[PDB]
Amino acid sequence: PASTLEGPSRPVTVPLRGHAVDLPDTDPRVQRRVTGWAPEQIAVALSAAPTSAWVSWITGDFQMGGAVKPLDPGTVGSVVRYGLAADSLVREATGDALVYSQLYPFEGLQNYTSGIIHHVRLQGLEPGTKYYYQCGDPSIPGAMSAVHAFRTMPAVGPRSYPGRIAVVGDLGLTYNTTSTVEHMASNQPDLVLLLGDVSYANLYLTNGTGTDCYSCSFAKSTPIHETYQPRWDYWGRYMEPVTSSTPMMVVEGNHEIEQQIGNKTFAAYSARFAFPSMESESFSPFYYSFDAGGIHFIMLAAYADYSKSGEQYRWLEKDLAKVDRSVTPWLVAGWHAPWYSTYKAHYREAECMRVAMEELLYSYGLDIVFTGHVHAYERSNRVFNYTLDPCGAVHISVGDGGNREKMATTHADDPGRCPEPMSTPDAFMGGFCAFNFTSGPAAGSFCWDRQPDYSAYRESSFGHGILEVKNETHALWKWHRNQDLYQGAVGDEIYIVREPERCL
Ligand SMILES: *[C@@H]1O[C@H](CO)[C@@H](O[C@@H]2O[C@H](CO)[C@@H](O)[C@H](O)[C@H]2NC(C)=O)[C@H](O)[C@H]1NC(C)=O
Ligand SMILES: *[C@@H]1O[C@H](CO)[C@@H](O)[C@H](O)[C@H]1NC(C)=O
Ligand SMILES: *[C@@H]1O[C@H](CO)[C@@H](O)[C@H](O)[C@H]1NC(C)=O
Ligand SMILES: *[C@@H]1O[C@H](CO)[C@@H](O)[C@H](O)[C@H]1NC(C)=O
Ligand SMILES: *[C@@H]1O[C@H](CO)[C@@H](O)[C@H](O)[C@H]1NC(C)=O
Ligand SMILES: *[C@@H]1O[C@H](CO)[C@@H](O)[C@H](O)[C@H]1NC(C)=O
Ligand SMILES: [Fe+3]
Ligand SMILES: [Fe+3]
Repeated sequence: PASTLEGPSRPVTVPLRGHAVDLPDTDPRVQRRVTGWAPEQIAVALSAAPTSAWVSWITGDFQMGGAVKPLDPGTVGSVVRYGLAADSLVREATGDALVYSQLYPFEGLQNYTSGIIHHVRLQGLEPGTKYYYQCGDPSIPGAMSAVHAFRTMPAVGPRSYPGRIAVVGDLGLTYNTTSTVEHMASNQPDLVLLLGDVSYANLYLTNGTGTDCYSCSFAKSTPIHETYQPRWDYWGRYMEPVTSSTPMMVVEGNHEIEQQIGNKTFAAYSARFAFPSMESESFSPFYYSFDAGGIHFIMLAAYADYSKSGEQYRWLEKDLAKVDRSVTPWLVAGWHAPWYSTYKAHYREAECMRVAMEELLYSYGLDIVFTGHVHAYERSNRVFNYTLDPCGAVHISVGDGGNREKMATTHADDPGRCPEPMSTPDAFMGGFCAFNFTSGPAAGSFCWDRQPDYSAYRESSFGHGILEVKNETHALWKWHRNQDLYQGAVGDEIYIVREPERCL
């Protein structure tokens, strides 16, 4: 495959090629397969260091409709027994239980409240080591899970890396999602990054009717942007074969906003997943950091204040200042909204985040950015501030996970498709920062009239990516399209080569 060491490649656009259908609530993989308080939706997450990890799960069925009565989380304990062999779970950790609700005070809308969610942090783990575990409440008969196992990240060091890191976004829960996940699992990743837009529960009215496009269908006829929270539970149940054995790090996208009573947002996202918020001192579910071998990962919030005056930015400055490149040679970031996508969908939508944060990240030698949000695949050439730059990060966007919303197919540079600038900014975060270019081929315009030179590859197909960091300077990136099922199929592949003596 090619290498970034060669400089930028001439842009490639894959010519455009069905329907994407949500899994029904009759699918056996989304049905409740346990009873009483037995654990379901079991998921592992990393802590900030390889020597610790989170185990999470839910006990009890949710409640949808009628007079929901939130469960008392104190009625079911939070216990993980673990050890180095399946028959010797001699260590114990205890954790926290909580519930969340999704409440709408409008006639005809239905309410929701969850089962009891549990989060337990395992401490004192060996890096690179397989741990067996059971979770649940031993004091309740039948309320302990089956034995599962996961492997911690390798120790932090310049020649110590997880073998394969899967990268996906905007999964939703369609049959195309199952293809994405089946492709990914067959590549046996050591770690999964989910770059926002998880269940797409907000494509449903509270009465269970879904659409491919909420604005198109329900915006003018509903008092709020509704959700059907059971889609989250279906998603967690479907994903358990992956999450119970492979650590998954999630960061929020716009579909997690899910505004409800009293302006409350992100309830399901903030409650359902474990994040290394305390350990990375972000103290926020929306952004955080962690090490996986010699890679320092930063997950940033496109949907929390990212301005230079804000708390996330101050945290990010502190987090970057602590990075020691002789210990973690790689610096990799993920967030939901791409900064350099060339599709019409969400074109320049997160520009204010780029203007706020790009220079800081460039000054610290950010190597790679992963995003979702755009329902297509794109890889940029090394770029900084809309300029090809040998020290600029590679920006890769894999928001093509298979949800039921339309694929991004039109490009902003397509004839007649350049959007009106005032229509582009994210309305949730506000501001407008997307001015016409002042230099380069597109100077004086809002869009190019051809594929921008900082776009290396773009293709409107569903899929997932795998990152194989090899050593201090080389990493192999491969993106796999869902419609290819033959052994070894690869849609896009590149060696990302860092040059720290040049750039830092
Ligand atoms: C870091 O990893 C890269 C990729 O595996 C190494 O580059 C390869 O080295 C082998 C043996 O010399 C060659 O056959 C390959 O063609 C190289 N691939 C590329 C893209 O360059 C590199 O040698 C490693 N560097 C160190 C210090 O270990
Ligand atoms: C849903 O919860 C809201 C807020 O508590 C409440 O106003 C409303 O009556 C509830 N709806 C139903 C059908 O109970
Ligand atoms: C989604 O899955 C369906 C059914 O398997 C398939 O026909 C369709 O081509 C897939 N969509 C894309 C964009 O690959
Ligand atoms: C849900 O409510 C919408 C709008 O009132 C309605 O059009 C739709 O048919 C309802 N779905 C069900 C299953 O009742
Ligand atoms: C990015 O490009 C614009 C226009 O050239 C420039 O005004 C701005 O200062 C640049 N931002 C940087 C270098 O951070
Ligand atoms: C910016 O570029 C667009 C075309 O892409 C053009 O229509 C518009 O007038 C320009 N605005 C300014 C202030 O130059
Ligand atoms: Fe999405
Ligand atoms: Fe999105």
